Amino acid sequence: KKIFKPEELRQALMPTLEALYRQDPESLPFRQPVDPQLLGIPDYFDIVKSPMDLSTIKRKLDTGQYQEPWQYVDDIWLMFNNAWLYNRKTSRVYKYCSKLSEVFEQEIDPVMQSLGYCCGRKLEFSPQTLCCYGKQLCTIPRDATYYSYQNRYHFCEKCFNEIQGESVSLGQTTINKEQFSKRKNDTLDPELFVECTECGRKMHQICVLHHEIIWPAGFVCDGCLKKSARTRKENKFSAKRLPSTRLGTFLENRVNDFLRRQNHPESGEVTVRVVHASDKTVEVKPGMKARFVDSGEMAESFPYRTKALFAFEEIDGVDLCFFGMHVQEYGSDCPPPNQRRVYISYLDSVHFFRPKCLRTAVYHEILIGYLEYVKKLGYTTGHIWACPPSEGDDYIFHCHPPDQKIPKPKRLQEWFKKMLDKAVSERIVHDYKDIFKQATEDRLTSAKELPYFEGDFWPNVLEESIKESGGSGSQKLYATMEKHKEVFFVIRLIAGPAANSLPPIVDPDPLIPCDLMDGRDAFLTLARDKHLEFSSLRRAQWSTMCMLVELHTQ
Ligand SMILES: CCC(=O)SCCNC(=O)CCNC(=O)[C@H](O)C(C)(C)COP(=O)(O)OP(=O)(O)OC[C@H]1O[C@@H](n2cnc3c(N)ncnc32)[C@H](O)[C@@H]1OP(=O)(O)O
Ligand SMILES: [Zn+2]
Ligand SMILES: [Zn+2]
Ligand SMILES: [Zn+2]
Ligand SMILES: [Zn+2]
Repeated sequence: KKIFKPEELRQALMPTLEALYRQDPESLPFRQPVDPQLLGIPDYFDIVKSPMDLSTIKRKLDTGQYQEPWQYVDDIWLMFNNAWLYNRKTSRVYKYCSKLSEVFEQEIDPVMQSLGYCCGRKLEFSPQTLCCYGKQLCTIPRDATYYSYQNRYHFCEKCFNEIQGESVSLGQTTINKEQFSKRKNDTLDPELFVECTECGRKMHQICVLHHEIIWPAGFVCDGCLKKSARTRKENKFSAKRLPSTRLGTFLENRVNDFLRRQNHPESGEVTVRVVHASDKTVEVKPGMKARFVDSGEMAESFPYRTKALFAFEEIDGVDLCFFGMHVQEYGSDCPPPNQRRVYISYLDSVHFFRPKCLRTAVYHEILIGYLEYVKKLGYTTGHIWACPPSEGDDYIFHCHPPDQKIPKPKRLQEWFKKMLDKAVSERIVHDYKDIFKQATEDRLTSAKELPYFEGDFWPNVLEESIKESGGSGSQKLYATMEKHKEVFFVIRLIAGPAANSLPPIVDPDPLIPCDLMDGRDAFLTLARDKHLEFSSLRRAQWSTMCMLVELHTQ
């Protein structure tokens, strides 16, 4: 429908093209079509297969060859990427090109918006991290060269040439090095567009938050809606409409009561939902099993319930998932040493909560509420491993904002201490100790007496210890505990004689089958496979919207 008259486009866009022209000397290399031979560069057309330059663009613009403005934008970016492709990162033309692109970014955005568009930005997704089958946690860097096979087996340029000979082994089968692709990790997927069904304008799907399941009749831009005074049909796939639980309700009431007491300007309501609950078992690993299970001194496995929960806030009218946590709950039927214990598997956040100055407070309220809740059920003890994610890894949310800092261990330890200190002052937590002091207090003598949690530090270090010492589970146990003690919190919810005569633990909430949220892996995998990043407010809002559709539909 919306037809851009060629003069309309010329008038609107030509100022953006002049802005590039007016850059001396940066513009000069780009003002005329590259003559490879004159410019003393023969292989140019071996690399650059779709040449483009300012003059060619000016001409297409003057002569009405563009039907819509994104075609102009695409050519501009083709010109830039041609130059970034052919020239070295350190070269003259490269840096000139970079300067032009910055001028362009700033020029083009408000013009595109004048023309009825979401924005005028060129948007691409973050590059995925490439691992290496050659070693355990080797990784391949952005833009550096690497070797791959079937887009499945990749090797860093170092660890690839390490292997003696010309044959690699995958799995087991043998592949000649000549069968690998040599390539640079410089591939970035563009954001997708959706077309207004009325005016025909292409908008970024993430800018307008159009999801085909939620609005199956099709996308209609805000411009077209307002002209006829319409509004979008309600999004029924919201956080609030996910099923309630006793736990979710308890947590969200605690949070919102806290926010109401603070009475900070521009506060929003928080929604907390438990989205997974299932029964699982942790099995004792082979070292510890040989040492204590086979002689009947320790159970071969421990049953627990895992739960996943998330908190959401409305930001700019749209749901935003900002906090996530998975827990392991070992009930009263579980064998010692795990009986009546909870452990936090992992928690994660995306720093867009409003107001900022209450963000940490709100995270604390969620954790204190959770401790209070399980205490009420008759869990006696909480367990926290203060362990920051490894570099550029995510616990729950794929692709954090690059300006969201990740705490080192001392800051994270202090953060948990501040939370627990508030919990103590509220008489929820009786007291808490590091693992070394707690063991001392419990007069612990053997490794079989340490709580054994899925994924936790201690089951792994005990394997290592037994093997290193050639058979002892407990020789350097106190020394290992002392050494790592600042990192391991033991939290006493129910103290002393009362902890010995408790009734059975009965959870009033039902099981909640959701494979997507059975541990952290599935949602990370989904997010990676569907470009659901939490790296900006707009992408997190999109990703939350997609997450909520998945939770509602599956
Ligand atoms: C088994 C694993 C576990 O369950 S424990 C591991 C928990 N999970 C993680 O560490 C995942 C990554 N972290 C997060 O999502 C958040 O850091 C969590 C833990 C939720 C807490 O966030 P928040 O309440 O904002 O505290 P915070 O310390 O992150 O930030 C508050 C202020 O400190 C700053 N900060 C953070 N890191 C650094 C740093 N490395 N160097 C310098 N400053 C840092 C932040 O920028 C922030 O500053 P400000 O308050 O905005 O002024
Ligand atoms: Zn846009
Ligand atoms: Zn490697
Ligand atoms: Zn429209
Ligand atoms: Zn404030």
